[PDB]
Amino acid sequence: ALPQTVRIGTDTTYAPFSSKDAKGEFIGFDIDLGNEMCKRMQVKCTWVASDFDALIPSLKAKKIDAIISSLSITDKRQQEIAFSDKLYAADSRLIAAKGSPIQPTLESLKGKHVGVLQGSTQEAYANDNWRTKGVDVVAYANQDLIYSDLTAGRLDAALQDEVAASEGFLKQPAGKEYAFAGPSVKDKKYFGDGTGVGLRKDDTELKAAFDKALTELRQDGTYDKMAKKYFDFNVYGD
Ligand SMILES: N[C@@H](Cc1c[nH]c[nH+]1)C(=O)O
Repeated sequence: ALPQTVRIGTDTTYAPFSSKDAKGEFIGFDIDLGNEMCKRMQVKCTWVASDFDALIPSLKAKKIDAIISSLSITDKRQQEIAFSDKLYAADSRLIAAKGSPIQPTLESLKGKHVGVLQGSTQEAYANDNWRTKGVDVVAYANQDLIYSDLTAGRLDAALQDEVAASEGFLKQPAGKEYAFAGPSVKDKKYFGDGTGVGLRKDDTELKAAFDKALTELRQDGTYDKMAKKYFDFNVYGD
């Protein structure tokens, strides 16, 4: 009893995973994986754009059926929703101006302005560890606003998923005077283990379907043909 139309929510401001091209078409590795999986599940899928913090609200409100939006599988989100198996890995890393002395430490960030996406694992992390100790953590509705405020000099640093910062901003004309500041921030409690399709706990059949289609496209070389369109490194991880 899979639905005949599966409505997938995504926040289209996170290139290379989910964004809009020049005519408003949804494009990116998340879109490609979702379309390919829908194909193999034999269901129709509609893509719905939403701000990132409304996506899990909308899933439990039954406005959408699935989330494919670089959604990290974390212990916390698992108490509310279910996930497919890992779609790819995602570590977090800071970016700041090239030649910034900044490092992901409280010592370095006290009194700095740090942007984080509202609702992400990075907002949770920075709120707890940095906002409480006086770092000025600013939560934004979408990641594009973050990159603009950074280039505008309103933010001193931004914390987000490393591949999205790299391919989505640092390798773009706008990110040439910026760079990663320090190494990847690793915290198992906060950042979870890779990303996955987010689903209602009770939609067990839909979870089995996405997982099966995912095993199949990985098994026949499609995942690697698809990822090579975006990445020259092993995006899936372990
Ligand atoms: N992976 C992080 C960051 C993110 C995903 N999408 C947009 N931002 C999360 O799931 O919160």
